[PDB]
Amino acid sequence: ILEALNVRVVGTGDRILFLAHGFGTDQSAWHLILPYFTQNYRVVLYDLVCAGSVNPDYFDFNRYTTLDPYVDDLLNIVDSLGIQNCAYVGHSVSAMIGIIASIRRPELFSKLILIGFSPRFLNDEDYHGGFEEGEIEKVFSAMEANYEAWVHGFAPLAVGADVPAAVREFSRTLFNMRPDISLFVSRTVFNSDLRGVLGLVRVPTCVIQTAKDVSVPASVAEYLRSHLGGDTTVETLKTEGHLPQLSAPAQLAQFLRRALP
Repeated sequence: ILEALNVRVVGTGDRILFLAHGFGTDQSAWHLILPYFTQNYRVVLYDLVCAGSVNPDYFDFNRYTTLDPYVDDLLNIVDSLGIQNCAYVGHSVSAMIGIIASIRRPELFSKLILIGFSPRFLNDEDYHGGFEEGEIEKVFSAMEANYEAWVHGFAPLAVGADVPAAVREFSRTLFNMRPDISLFVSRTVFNSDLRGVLGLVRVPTCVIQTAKDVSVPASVAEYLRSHLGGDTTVETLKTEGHLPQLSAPAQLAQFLRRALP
């Protein structure tokens, strides 16, 4: 599973940093914000199986039916690298994963920093998710429809801010993803939820909040801080974009170090 999801390591030190990209994107996304840390920690970064920059033949439509296996792999990697003390930085998808894992190994996690993280992408009765059965299927709709067309309209939103580069870079990864893959990964996330499970997280987390996320309501940035218990401070980025890792790495960089370790 090592070369499978092309893992890689940079920098040096007693400190072991980790970077897990999320939906669409791939590890390359961290690039624009990696040098800012490589000279202090030992950064690790892989590429989810769904990723486009990864052999699709490793993606099993009978496996990744939910969010569990995706958390297995993550740990499977950690073991093959034999690690006990590190820092996880998960965004969007990989944000949840860190959460799930963060409980299955409250040991292998010192400071859980989450980016554009969310519990349930589907809004419940007394829960505001920002997307309901309609809102989602509408998207799933054109999605299986004209992928080549769907992406053209999504990128601009997630990124949002006027950054033609940090918005174009997202399409790249978004294309390398065999639609089927994306198609699936979507429904799973949206069909996934880990509310209650949150309180269980012991590791002192750290949620990220942007000016306006196209997929994560604002309120939510507070609901998290609500059911965590572990020393979890939810900071905010004075900028725009769903994926700051690229939209404006400048600030994210600096602001990241203010937590980890």
